[PDB]
Amino acid sequence: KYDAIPGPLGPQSASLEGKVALVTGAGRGIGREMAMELGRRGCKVIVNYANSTESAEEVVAAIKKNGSDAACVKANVGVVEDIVRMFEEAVKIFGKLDIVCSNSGVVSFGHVKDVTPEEFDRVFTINTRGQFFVAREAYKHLEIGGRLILMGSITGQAKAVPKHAVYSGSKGAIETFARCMAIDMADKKITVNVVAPGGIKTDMYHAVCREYIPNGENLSNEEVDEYAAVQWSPLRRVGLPIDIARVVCFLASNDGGWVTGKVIGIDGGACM
Amino acid sequence: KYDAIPGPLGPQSASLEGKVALVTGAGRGIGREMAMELGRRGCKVIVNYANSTESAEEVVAAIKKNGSDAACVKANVGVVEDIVRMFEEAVKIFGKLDIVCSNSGVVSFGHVKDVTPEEFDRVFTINTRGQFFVAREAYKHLEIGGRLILMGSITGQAKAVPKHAVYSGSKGAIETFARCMAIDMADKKITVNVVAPGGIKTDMYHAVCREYIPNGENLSNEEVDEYAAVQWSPLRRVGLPIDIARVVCFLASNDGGWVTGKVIGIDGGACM
Amino acid sequence: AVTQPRGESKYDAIPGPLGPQSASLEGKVALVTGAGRGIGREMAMELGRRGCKVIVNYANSTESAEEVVAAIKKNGSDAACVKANVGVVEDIVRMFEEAVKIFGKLDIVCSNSGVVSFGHVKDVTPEEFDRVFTINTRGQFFVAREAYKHLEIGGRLILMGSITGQAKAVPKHAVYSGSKGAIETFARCMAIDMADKKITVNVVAPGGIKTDMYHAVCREYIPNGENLSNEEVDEYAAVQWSPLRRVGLPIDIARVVCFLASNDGGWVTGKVIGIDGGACM
Amino acid sequence: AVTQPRGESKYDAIPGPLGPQSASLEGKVALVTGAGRGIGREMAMELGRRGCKVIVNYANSTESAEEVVAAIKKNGSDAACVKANVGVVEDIVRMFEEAVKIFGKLDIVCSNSGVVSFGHVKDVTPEEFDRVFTINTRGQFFVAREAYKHLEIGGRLILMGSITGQAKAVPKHAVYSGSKGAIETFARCMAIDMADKKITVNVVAPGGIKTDMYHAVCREYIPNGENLSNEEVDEYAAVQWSPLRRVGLPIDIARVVCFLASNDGGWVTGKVIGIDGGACM
Ligand SMILES: NC(=O)C1=CN([C@@H]2O[C@H](COP(=O)(O)OP(=O)(O)OC[C@H]3O[C@@H](n4cnc5c(N)ncnc54)[C@H](OP(=O)(O)O)[C@@H]3O)[C@@H](O)[C@H]2O)C=CC1
Ligand SMILES: NC(=O)C1=CN([C@@H]2O[C@H](COP(=O)(O)OP(=O)(O)OC[C@H]3O[C@@H](n4cnc5c(N)ncnc54)[C@H](OP(=O)(O)O)[C@@H]3O)[C@@H](O)[C@H]2O)C=CC1
Ligand SMILES: NC(=O)C1=CN([C@@H]2O[C@H](COP(=O)(O)OP(=O)(O)OC[C@H]3O[C@@H](n4cnc5c(N)ncnc54)[C@H](OP(=O)(O)O)[C@@H]3O)[C@@H](O)[C@H]2O)C=CC1
Ligand SMILES: NC(=O)C1=CN([C@@H]2O[C@H](COP(=O)(O)OP(=O)(O)OC[C@H]3O[C@@H](n4cnc5c(N)ncnc54)[C@H](OP(=O)(O)O)[C@@H]3O)[C@@H](O)[C@H]2O)C=CC1
Ligand SMILES: O=C1CCc2cccc3c2N1CC3
Ligand SMILES: O=C1CCc2cccc3c2N1CC3
Ligand SMILES: O=C1CCc2cccc3c2N1CC3
Ligand SMILES: O=C1CCc2cccc3c2N1CC3
Repeated sequence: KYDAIPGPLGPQSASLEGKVALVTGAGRGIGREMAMELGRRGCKVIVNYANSTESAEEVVAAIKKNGSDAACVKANVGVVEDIVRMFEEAVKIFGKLDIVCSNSGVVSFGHVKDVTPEEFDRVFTINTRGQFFVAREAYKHLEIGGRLILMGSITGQAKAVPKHAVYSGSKGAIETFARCMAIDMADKKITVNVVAPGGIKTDMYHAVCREYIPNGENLSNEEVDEYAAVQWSPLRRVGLPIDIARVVCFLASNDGGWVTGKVIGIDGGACM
Repeated sequence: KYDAIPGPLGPQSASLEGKVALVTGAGRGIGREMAMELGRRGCKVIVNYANSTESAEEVVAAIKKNGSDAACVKANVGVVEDIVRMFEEAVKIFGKLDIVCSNSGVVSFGHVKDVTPEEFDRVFTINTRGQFFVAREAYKHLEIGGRLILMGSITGQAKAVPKHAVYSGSKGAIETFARCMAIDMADKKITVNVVAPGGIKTDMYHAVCREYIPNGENLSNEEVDEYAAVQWSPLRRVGLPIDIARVVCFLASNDGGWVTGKVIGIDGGACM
Repeated sequence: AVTQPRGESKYDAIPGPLGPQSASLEGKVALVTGAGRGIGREMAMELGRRGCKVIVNYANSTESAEEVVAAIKKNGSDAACVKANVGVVEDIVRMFEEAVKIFGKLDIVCSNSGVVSFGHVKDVTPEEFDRVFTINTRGQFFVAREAYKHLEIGGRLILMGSITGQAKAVPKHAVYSGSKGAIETFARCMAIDMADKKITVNVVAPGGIKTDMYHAVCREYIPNGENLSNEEVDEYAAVQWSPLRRVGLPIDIARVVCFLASNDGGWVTGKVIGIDGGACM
Repeated sequence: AVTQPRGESKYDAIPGPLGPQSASLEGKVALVTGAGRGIGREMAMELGRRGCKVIVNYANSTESAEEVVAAIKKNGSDAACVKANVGVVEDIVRMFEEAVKIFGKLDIVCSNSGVVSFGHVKDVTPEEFDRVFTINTRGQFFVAREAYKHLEIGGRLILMGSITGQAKAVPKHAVYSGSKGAIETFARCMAIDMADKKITVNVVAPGGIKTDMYHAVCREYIPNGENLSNEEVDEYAAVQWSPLRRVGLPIDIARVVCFLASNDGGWVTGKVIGIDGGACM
């Protein structure tokens, strides 16, 4: 019985046709591209957002235009009650849930000496606690054989980024969550993995990329990209949202069936 | 220029149509399935073998039957001259090389006190040195934007397998090779990664699976599979060659473009 | 080509003494959180035996904390206890202010206080998640913050992680494991910032260690271990979790902490030190 | 429910002495490969200072080896040099037999000998690969094998790795890095086997350390570093590779080796200990 092949042989194993995915914080940035790409691959997508209402509506319309159904659901991951409600709403929209991408997140910088309890809590509540409860509700609502992909960062393991303990720590915790949740969620045949991107061009990158660059405060946007391209990748280019979306789709497919409890680094070979 | 999208948006990014791949030790086991699956996804495949002539010929025929071209080439990876010859022959057969899967390998068990220089050398010459020179020749012959996938094992990082220092060490070195080669080979835009499978049902698994099981010398083949399924995976099943082939195809496609210098564990969440 | 042969420069200066004196903690002052019992208690005891004056922090175990202080004094060192709950930042701030007043300085800070929890991810409540993270992660973070502010230049900060931070086979453990996993990242990041005061920051990651905590939940780490006797539990821990065939003890951890706290640990910073007798979990 | 409260059992026995004596190496015998110079020389020197009688192995540096032996004796401990090339298994076997004849027993073995190499993967020849792997990997493996056979019950085996085993940004370094990365796996796997004689097996992973090797190739780790003066190279190493802002020294590694070799390292086995001042390479 253990000789049975799981899923189809050939390219069909990469297909996401007919699947239903939910992506947190899909109104913009990496989450937006995850939504777009899952859609291009045949998924109906639930676009979650907390603040970016108009942007979320635009993503939903873009997904439909590409040939897949989509809908948006407002929910703040810092509020568990919101997460619970979002999932209940989500399953009524398309009738089921096959894939959940926990992507929502915020960044923070500051020397450990200057960190306040309020800032620590702000970051942990969204990045760690928020992902945990999105994971909890995903387990309850996911189809047998489903998928849960959490959002980490190269910072979980990075050794040279100063004034970054809070954000880095909020992300490192996700790697442990993946290993432990992969055990529990396997009782519904759900795989649990964490993607760990390097710097990726989004609103977050624009806001804080210079903080990762010694003496980079006065660099132009052009110099910033040149630095990210040369310093963080032997491939000599900047990371883009699609670079992450592609890996998420692999994990979400039958091709990622034997990949569970893992951290997948997607940083172009960066050393940080 | 840093805003340019690398490759196609959508499912086409997972396509291997028109690519040419070379797989070492493709006459049987994991290498055979890699060759078969790469062929199913559109690759013309060079089926390398060292001893399994008839099996290699069967794989080539099956690939052609499935709709793709293939050819087998003999080469013992323990002889660098053989590796050099194989790559020269490969490019003559198909004109180019896009993907190289360094798969060939041998297993070994023995308490450290009993390991002989001959056994150590036998294992390292094939598993470590062999992979290193297959990688060197791959770099020389690969198309710009090519792919190199090396074969590691859960043993590179495993913490409870006794009498296994030689084999485990030969595989652990591969993880470092992936990180270092990713830097060098990036000058030709080639990504370099290592897949690390847990136990997979093959001839190798049949020969030594019991060695990974305390007091498993007398277990029936049925009990061995049951042990592997329950002990090594929360998903409760045994790993199969297709589980690995699928991940190799992902890495070999445009979807794996930003994944370089990484170790991808494919063990169903095993703890060993 | 730069042909000049190697030369002794300013970077050739030896940090600290050569020989066994490099392992000495004589004259140092250490603060250990949750030192009234368990691993924290042994850290305090051993640090005391090696010459440190110790600040024994406790949150509830008042009597045990007084016992530890008395034992350290009896052994030949000075000690004092300070009550503070790490789930309250104001308590941590006050603890450190009182601490430096006691002996005049702080050389070593061992962030040890913690709580354990088990539960399938599906059953975890926000209150339980918060209970664990507030003590194990947030608590250690602010103990670290205050430690940085009060520590002598060249000081030492040792955080308490666990084998669970990296463990792959413990079911129903994501909350506790995640709270400890975050500590490994903190060690790497804090080692950078705190180096501006020449302070090293590392995290010790113990496997199972015989304490009140181990007593309470060791069976949770053992498949079908609910009905195992205390003796059977120890035998299991000894054989299953260590090729060395014995159970981990508080002294096993305290010894490594003393190494990191000494001059011998000067070049070890931003690291995770596993102390589990070679366990695979 | 098992209601019997925690009590002492056979597994509660304290391994070794409580207090500072646990760090003592007094009366121990240690063997260090490649101890005529560099890191190996300092391991031998420091081990000697802490009370060990030392077997100083060398392959070529005869005079240097003799100087180390004389210095250890002058410092108060006995020592003797033994010539053996780790690329020849027969030499290794002979070296261990001679070592036990000299001092009667062997408590600690430090596998330190190594060579470095640089080259883009495209240019690496089988001879170069074999040259590096025969000494750094195969050599260390057979030194470990013989060490297991001759070491005292409760002994110590410390292998020499490098930050390169895990490094992510050093170009043209696959061969050397790989030869060192294999050592980390060896530590995990040998810790299991060797535990049958209560021997702990660990690997130390240094960052750049000022020695003849560092002097020879440090510029290779520095982009556009070919024309930097010796002073400039040290300044770069100090600032780029450590938040602590100084260069790593042989004594930095020797101290950690002494800790691992002592009773304090008793519960530390199958581990990789990074000693690089918090470097990111
Ligand atoms: N960009 C980079 O370089 C990297 C990013 N990451 C991680 O990837 C994820 C996305 O990053 P990126 O796209 O750059 O981020 P942006 O800052 O561009 O936006 C991120 C998303 O997080 C959402 N979000 C924030 N708070 C909440 C909340 N309370 N509830 C629900 N959703 C929320 C935002 O939605 P809204 O508009 O509605 O507020 C937005 O959709 C994050 O978790 C980030 O930490 C990891 C590595 C690198
Ligand atoms: N099965 C498992 O559980 C796991 C396997 N792996 C690794 O995956 C790879 C394949 O494993 P698996 O299929 O199980 O192995 P098998 O033993 O079934 O077959 C292995 C392959 O290695 C080839 N090979 C052996 N020696 C040479 C040589 N000198 N030159 C060229 N090719 C050679 C063999 O070809 P030929 O017949 O022609 O000699 C064969 O094709 C190996 O590297 C293995 O270590 C890693 C983790 C787990
Ligand atoms: N035992 C084991 O096997 C392992 C333990 N660890 C970690 O080591 C540390 C100590 O474990 P162990 O000694 O076994 O634990 P115990 O349960 O025996 O007691 C731990 C200590 O934590 C203290 N503490 C708890 N909450 C607080 C608080 N809010 N404020 C201040 N102090 C507090 C307790 O003091 P009080 O009585 O005053 O409340 C007690 O002194 C923990 O962080 C634990 O997670 C890691 C790996 C293994
Ligand atoms: N210096 C650094 O920055 C770092 C060094 N390391 C590792 O630490 C170890 C020592 O480095 P370092 O002291 O700088 O090296 P050096 O080049 O200064 O000398 C190293 C030692 O290796 C010995 N050796 C070389 N070949 C053999 C052989 N075939 N048989 C026996 N002994 C041999 C040499 O002895 P002889 O003179 O007799 O030939 C010498 O004693 C090496 O394994 C190295 O890879 C790791 C990280 C960093
Ligand atoms: O999480 C990371 C990791 C690395 C990195 C480099 C540049 C800019 C940004 C990042 N982020 C968020 C924004
Ligand atoms: O390399 C590994 C890892 C794990 C494992 C489990 C069972 C059988 C076999 C393995 N192998 C080879 C054969
Ligand atoms: O944190 C850990 C890791 C391993 C372990 C094994 C047994 C008992 C206990 C543990 N703990 C806490 C109590
Ligand atoms: O092995 C390593 C790692 C790092 C490093 C930095 C500088 C100089 C040298 C090293 N070596 C050998 C010589």
